[PDB]
Amino acid sequence: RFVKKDGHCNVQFINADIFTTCVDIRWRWMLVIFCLAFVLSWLFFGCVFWLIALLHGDLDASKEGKACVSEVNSFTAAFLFSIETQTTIGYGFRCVTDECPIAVFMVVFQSIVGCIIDAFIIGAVMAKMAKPKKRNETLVFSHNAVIAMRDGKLCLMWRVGNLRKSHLVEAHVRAQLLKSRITSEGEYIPLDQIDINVGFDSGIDRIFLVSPITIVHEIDEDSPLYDLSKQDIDNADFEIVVILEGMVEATAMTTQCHSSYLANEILWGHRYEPVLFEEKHYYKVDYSRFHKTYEVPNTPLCSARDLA
Amino acid sequence: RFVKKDGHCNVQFINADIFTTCVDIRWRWMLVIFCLAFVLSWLFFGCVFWLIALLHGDLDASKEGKACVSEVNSFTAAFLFSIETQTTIGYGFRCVTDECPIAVFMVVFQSIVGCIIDAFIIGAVMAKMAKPKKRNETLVFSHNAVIAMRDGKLCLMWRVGNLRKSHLVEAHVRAQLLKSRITSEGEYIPLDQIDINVGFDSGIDRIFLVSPITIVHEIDEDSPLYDLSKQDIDNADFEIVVILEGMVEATAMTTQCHSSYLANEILWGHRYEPVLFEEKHYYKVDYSRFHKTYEVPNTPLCSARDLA
Amino acid sequence: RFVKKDGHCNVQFINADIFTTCVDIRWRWMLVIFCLAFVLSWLFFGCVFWLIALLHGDLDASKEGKACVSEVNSFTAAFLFSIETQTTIGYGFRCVTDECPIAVFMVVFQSIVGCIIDAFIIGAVMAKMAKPKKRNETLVFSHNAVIAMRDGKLCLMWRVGNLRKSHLVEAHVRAQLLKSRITSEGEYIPLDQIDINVGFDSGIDRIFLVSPITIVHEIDEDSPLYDLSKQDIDNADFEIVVILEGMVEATAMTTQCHSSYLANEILWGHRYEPVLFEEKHYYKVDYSRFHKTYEVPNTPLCSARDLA
Amino acid sequence: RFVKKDGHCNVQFINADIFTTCVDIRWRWMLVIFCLAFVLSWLFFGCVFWLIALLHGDLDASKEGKACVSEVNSFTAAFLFSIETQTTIGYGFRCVTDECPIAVFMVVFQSIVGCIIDAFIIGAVMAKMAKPKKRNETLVFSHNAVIAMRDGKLCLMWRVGNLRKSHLVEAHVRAQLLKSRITSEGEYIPLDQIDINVGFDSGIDRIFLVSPITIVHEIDEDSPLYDLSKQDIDNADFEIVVILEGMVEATAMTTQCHSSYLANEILWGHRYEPVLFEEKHYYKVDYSRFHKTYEVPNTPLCSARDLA
Repeated sequence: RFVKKDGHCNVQFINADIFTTCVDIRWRWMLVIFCLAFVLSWLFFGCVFWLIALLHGDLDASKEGKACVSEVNSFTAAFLFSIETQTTIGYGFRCVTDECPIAVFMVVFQSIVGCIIDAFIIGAVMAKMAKPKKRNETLVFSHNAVIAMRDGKLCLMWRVGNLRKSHLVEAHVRAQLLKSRITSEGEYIPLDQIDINVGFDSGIDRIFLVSPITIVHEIDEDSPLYDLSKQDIDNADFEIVVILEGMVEATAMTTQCHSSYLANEILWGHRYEPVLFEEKHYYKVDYSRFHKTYEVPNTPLCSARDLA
Repeated sequence: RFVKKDGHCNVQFINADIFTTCVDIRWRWMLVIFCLAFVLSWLFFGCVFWLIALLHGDLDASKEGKACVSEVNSFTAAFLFSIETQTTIGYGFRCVTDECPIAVFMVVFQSIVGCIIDAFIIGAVMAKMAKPKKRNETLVFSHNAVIAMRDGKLCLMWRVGNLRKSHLVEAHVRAQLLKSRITSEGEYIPLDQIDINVGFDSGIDRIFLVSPITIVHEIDEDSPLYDLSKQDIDNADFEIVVILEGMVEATAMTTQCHSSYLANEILWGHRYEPVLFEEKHYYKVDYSRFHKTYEVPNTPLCSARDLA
Repeated sequence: RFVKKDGHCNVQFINADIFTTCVDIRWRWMLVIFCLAFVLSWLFFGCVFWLIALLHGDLDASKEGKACVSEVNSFTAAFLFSIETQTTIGYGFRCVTDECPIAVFMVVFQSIVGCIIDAFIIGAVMAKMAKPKKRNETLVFSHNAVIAMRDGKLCLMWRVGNLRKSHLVEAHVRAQLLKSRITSEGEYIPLDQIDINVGFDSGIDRIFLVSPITIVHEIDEDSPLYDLSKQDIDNADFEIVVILEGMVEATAMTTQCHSSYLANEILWGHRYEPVLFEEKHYYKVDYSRFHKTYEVPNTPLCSARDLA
Repeated sequence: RFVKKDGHCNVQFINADIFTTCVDIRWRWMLVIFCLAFVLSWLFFGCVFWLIALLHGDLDASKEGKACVSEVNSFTAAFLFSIETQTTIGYGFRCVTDECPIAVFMVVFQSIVGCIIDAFIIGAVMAKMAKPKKRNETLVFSHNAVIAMRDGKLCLMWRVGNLRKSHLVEAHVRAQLLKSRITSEGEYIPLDQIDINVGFDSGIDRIFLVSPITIVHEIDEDSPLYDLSKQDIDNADFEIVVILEGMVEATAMTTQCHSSYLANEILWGHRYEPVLFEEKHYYKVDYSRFHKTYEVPNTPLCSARDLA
């Protein structure tokens, strides 16, 4: 019972390219990889510079006079020379001097490595408006849930506390139930496949409406609430995880929050209203108590729905 | 009766991460936050530079000779040193000198802070073609509205003054009406939920047509215009806010302009035509008077529609 | 009869913010506006620098000694000073010297103008994969069109020469016909509104199929081909512009190429097949002759379709 | 029988703008074009600089004294001068000197070419999250396929090994079959056009469900399996290429992998189960053997399905 590590189907007896999605950012993290790539490139350039300054035409410390390039003080000085050149700072006193064939070749390759390294930086991630870490999920869904008589014939709706700038709302159910069934000669397909959205059936979801607050209508003979309901199904339950689908301009990215809301926590309602008016007009400012809605401390342990 | 502060459902007795959507631009605004972040970073670097120049190996004003770094004149000079270095200007006379261990460490971290700060700039917002502040809403909808006999059986259409480059037009109704109804044992669901698009029913909206100018057909028994219409419903009205949905490649961003057009301002039509031809061909240049269309100073206070 | 300048509805007696869509590129154009904005900003900075160098604390040519800033040679030298500083080049010999209060203020504002101008550059347009100038419209539609008997009951299809990487194909008809009709008391609505896709009705378009090559089925009583067809409707025609809709992940951007294909150029078919095999397998390389398909030099001037 | 070079329709007797899609990257390729454009621009600037230094006001090697610009050592030195200036490095000792009219003009045009060339770099491709080279196609479809009795009335499903982060799954069939049929007076339309998804008909595909594993229901009279099946259709087959459509937020980009799975490789099933449990719960880690599922070494060469 998880989300990342489910879909269990395969064993026998058990029971450079980095890129991919792993190139991202974690707020105060994941820039360390970029900075270390930077410093390794810089040190590579610096060590090449020191070795060649040991073996350059003007040699170390300009033994020939009129140096082909201002030789570095030491190996660390060559590191600093590399960083100076590539970072587009360019003092000149310690940098290249009058052109020299080998010096010309190296400096043009250094210009090349500089421009493509700047390209490496421009390959910075854009974890931005398109790919944020704080999801627009300001919709408080519910808490310990409710059943009630549902107007006798499965009529109610779910709480929604959407504040996504009061706009950008359009959803559907999609979803899928789960239970290990049986099938002839197959692997029994441990899946309901029925996808019945029975319950608070009030018809806003499949209807082309801005904010689907209700769920599509699923008539009886799919739910065990023919006769006797509430506690008989509240006690007997495994997973009634409720997941909505298809809000953000597409059904794919959407949001797949678990929200188990199992029948154990759908006990008898018990959320009358803490509002002092219950119908007119309240805040003009903000929400206060989130979910409390739809009590039913009236239907006892036994509650017939359709058979009566 | 608002748009930003509606959906009133919850009280009990009342009655660093910035990011989010608040990282945006307001034309001649919201760049001040970026510039102040810049200057605070720059001053932090400068004050660190001044303190370390007070405590560097070459100390203040190069008391050791052959300075590890050209020491700044003062604290403000250290501020300018920081800005000089990070902004990739790099004079050199006041900047770093022959490499020094602590100087090497600080300057490499300064290169790091420079490259990631450039990343901070590249994290500039792109409030552009994708996210503009001037919405493509050149469609003049209407003004004080009209009723007429609607060809007896709810047949008319609404004015549209679309000039969105004469293209990029495809819409639908969606929408939803509102009124505080009652329901058994529930919160009465103060919502119509019917979503009847009754009125100028002429059938272009739901039909797969480029520019839906009309509205879908809603036959009688949903509108109080069985017998007696026009003024009886014009006087008795609360909110007939007309909102279209789903134009810009999706039903979600769309446009949700109010356009109340309540039955009080649907008085008797009174827009014959100011055109001199009324049927042939007019401008080749631009619109002039927007909305004036569809008079009806003929149907009196009493106007039967279907019952007759 | 146009595309940019149609929708003629309004006259009476006639008969800084730039942004918008006008911020774009035209291949070898529209970068001139960016470069001129650049140079005007640069000249503004340079002229301010020259005037202040005339009125600075160290005055022109450092009349005070130990100049607050290396004064420019002249007004053009101040222009070059500005360009040097902002473009993040930073020599130093001609640039700022030991810090000075007014010099400190000006140089920090210059750092500000530099960073926000770099922001102006980063506000470069991205006329790229998302917004290209070369549309993926490699589909050769047709030429002088064909009618034939259409299997008696409007059965044929249109040519398609799609080579959009052999993928990314999913379309529909949508569309709309046009003719000046009449209507009671209205403006007669000079529009067909019928949107009948009569003709090569073979049923792939509305069916959820990858590449809709045919058109949806429109039975007779909508086309004048009850009895007598081909030339009687070929001669009498105004505009039969054929436009497909909804290919590129949405019905809105799509493609609205005219492709008039009027009944005058639907004369008798006359495209048998220039293929040497006509059924098996041809190129493995590329297309050759585009459109030639579906002759019918057999149906004479008179051609009954349904009445017979 | 291909994908890139199909759609054979046209011969007669056969039988600067680069941009387009060809501006992309191939991992360790396609940056060479960018670097060569860079170096050609740099060499153009350098050769112009050398020629003008030969013909400048201060002439070669500053024959006038107080040079308008520090003249380069040679033609290669002019190349390096160009690269130095444009790459925003800016030493100064070899670079421009006190302003000179012609020198002013050239250096301002050089600033222009520098800023627009930086624009050329910023026109770097973004072959990234939106346009990756490694497709999210971790779904193992199947191998040598199976038929079985299909519960008598075409009831089974296809294997899916999706691991696309266990989410982002929503598909449909679309597709199209192919066979050279005949038609009256037309080109015979070598295409089935039926698009019958007959086979493992179990109804999840067209149903609005998260992961469509099955295919839509196509009853008999469309498949030759009235009486006698399995081997009679397994031996007689040309192309039964199975392609799914519409997963990645749209039906257009989707995935069009061939997966021929022709009836020759649908021989008798022969994949019982290598699982040791076959129904409960296996890995919590990863897949092992991919496809092996749905044996049927029981139906002989002759196998009636519906007629019996």
